Amino acid sequence: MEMKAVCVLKGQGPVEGTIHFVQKGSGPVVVSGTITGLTEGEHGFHVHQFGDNTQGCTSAGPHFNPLSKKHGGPKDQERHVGDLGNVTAGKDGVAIVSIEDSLIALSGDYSIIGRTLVVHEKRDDLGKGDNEESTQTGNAGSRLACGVIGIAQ
Amino acid sequence: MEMKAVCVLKGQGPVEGTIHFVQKGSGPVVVSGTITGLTEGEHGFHVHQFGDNTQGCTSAGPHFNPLSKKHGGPKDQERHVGDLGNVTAGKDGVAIVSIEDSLIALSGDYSIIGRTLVVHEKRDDLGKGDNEESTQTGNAGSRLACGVIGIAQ
Ligand SMILES: [Cu+2]
Ligand SMILES: [Cu+2]
Ligand SMILES: [Zn+2]
Ligand SMILES: [Zn+2]
Repeated sequence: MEMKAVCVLKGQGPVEGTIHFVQKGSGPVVVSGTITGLTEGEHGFHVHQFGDNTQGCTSAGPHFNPLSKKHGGPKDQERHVGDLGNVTAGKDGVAIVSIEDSLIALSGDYSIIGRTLVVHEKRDDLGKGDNEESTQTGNAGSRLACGVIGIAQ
Repeated sequence: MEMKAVCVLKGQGPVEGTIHFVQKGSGPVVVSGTITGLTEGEHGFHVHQFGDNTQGCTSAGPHFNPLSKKHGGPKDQERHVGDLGNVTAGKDGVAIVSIEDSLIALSGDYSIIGRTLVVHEKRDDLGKGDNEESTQTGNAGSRLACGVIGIAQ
């Protein structure tokens, strides 16, 4: 039943974070954590495909997308498995991460264990933007920090 | 059906390396790559239980051990799943890693995805040392470098 994971976000910039995941059986994945050093406002937050850090955050590849879907927010039927939407930083440069997601898992085909969590320079437009980029990355821009999602005690 | 993984080993010291894993179906896992900055001689080399980098290599926990066995060498029946024995650095402090193992996996219960690869200060005595510590860690001593094992393209 009860699975736990951890991710240590690190980057070249001053963005740092610790994210925790817990899933009780078939229950949803509850994500809890903080990110620091952010500019005030919304920042895209996704699970990328590869847990590969040979090229900082570049080697993480694209949004985890085992179904061949277009980019969305967490609530839209049309979304990447990895689409966790946005986290909001305050004027202190800190976001509280508090997400409940049924599509991600810590086991089975949708498991995010050994994939890369990424927080982005800019707001994820949740795939509602006009241009092509919205259907792909939600125009969240740069990868500020990432880590491999690890199994936790 | 082919699965690939990668681990970037990082420490507080001169030891670093990139390790590659490949598993064809339920076959052996082939481990390759290079570690630099090591003292000449044999170094303990294991998969530890947790992919938790919240306290450097310490939060990785003990050897991966889902069958609840004592420590051994990779050829021993009595071994932890994570027991990959020793890598050997030459005069120049380079270890060429070339291992095939039948207990670790890149999927299912023996999966090392989201766990931590550790290279040690000292030789692993392969559980033959005749103190309790041999039966836990092989007297491999401190953790020179580690990384979370991530899904790779
Ligand atoms: Cu992203
Ligand atoms: Cu070890
Ligand atoms: Zn997406
Ligand atoms: Zn062991």
